[PDB]
Amino acid sequence: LPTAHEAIEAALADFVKVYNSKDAAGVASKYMDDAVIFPLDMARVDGRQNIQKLWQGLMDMGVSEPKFTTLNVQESGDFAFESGSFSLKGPVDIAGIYVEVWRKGGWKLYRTIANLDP
Ligand SMILES: C=C1CC[C@H](O)C/C1=C/C=C1\CCC[C@]2(C)[C@@H]([C@H](C)CCCC(C)(C)O)CC[C@@H]12
Repeated sequence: LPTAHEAIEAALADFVKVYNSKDAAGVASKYMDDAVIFPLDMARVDGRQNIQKLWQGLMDMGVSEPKFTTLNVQESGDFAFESGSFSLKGPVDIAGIYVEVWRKGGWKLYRTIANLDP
């Protein structure tokens, strides 16, 4: 049987592929339009337009090799709840942990909360 864990790993594999193609609109299309990203102790990023700008900004400054490790996923109603970790390479390691909620749009990101390691 298929698990939500496996479905979310597949969605994030595609996320990474689209990021590496420098397609920020493509990345942003994997979010709900009213999605929000809350990087702790930093400014919240609200809505798909601003989320596109975030990922575009990371592309432009040369951030590369995103890796997302899905640690736990549960499914409930139209939603998937995920714990994971992330690392990216910047011109240095950019790494941390997140929880996020996906909604069946195909799974799409709705809420992300993330912390960058101190
Ligand atoms: C360090 C840099 C590079 C230097 C910049 O000036 C500040 C900065 C921002 C990085 C961000 C902030 C927003 C949240 C981000 C983008 C994290 C994502 C939300 C991680 C979760 C990714 C996903 C798709 C699993 O949900 C990764 C890096 C974080």
